[PDB]
Amino acid sequence: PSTASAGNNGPVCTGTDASLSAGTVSGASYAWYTDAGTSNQFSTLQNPTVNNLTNDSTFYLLVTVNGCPSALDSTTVVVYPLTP
Amino acid sequence: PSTASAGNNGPVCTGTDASLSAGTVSGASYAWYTDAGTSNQFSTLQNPTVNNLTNDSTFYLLVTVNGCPSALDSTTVVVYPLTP
Repeated sequence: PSTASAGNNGPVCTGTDASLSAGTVSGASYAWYTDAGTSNQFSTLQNPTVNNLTNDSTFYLLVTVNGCPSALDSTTVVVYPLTP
Repeated sequence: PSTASAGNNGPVCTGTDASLSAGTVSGASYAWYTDAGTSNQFSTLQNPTVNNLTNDSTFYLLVTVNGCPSALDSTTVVVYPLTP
C-alpha cells in the first residue's frame, strides 16, 4: 500500500491536547506507534487523539491493506512557545 | 483517466494557509507534487492543505486509476498583495 500521509491539528498550545490524522484508504487497517522501530503501538484509530503535549513529539503509522504494511509514515505535533 | 481538475481556496492572504482540491473519481488514488517533473510528492490526499504561503505558488497532481496516471494537472494559489 501507498502511504496514507498523516497529519495533525497544527501547533498545540503547550499543555493541551492534539489530534493525529491518517488519510483514508478504503481497505486499510491503521496502526500508530510511539517509536520509529514500530514496536509500541498505542492506537488502531484512523484519527487517534494524543494528550497533554508539553513539547514537540512524533508519532508514526503503518496503513495495512490485505495484511501488507505501508512504509513508515512519521508525523510531528509542534507545541507553541510559552506565553510569558 | 481523465483529469480530475484541481482547485484551491482562492486568494490567500499573504502569510496564511491554503487548501488544494482534486475532483472526485470513484476509483482514484491521488498524488500531489511540488514540481512539474512529478518527482517530489508531498501529499496523497484528495484535499491536501498547504501552509504559510508568502507568494504565488503552484502544485501539481496525477489522479491514478487501476495503476494508470492522468495527465499532469497544475494548480496555482494566488497570494493577495500586501496591505500597507
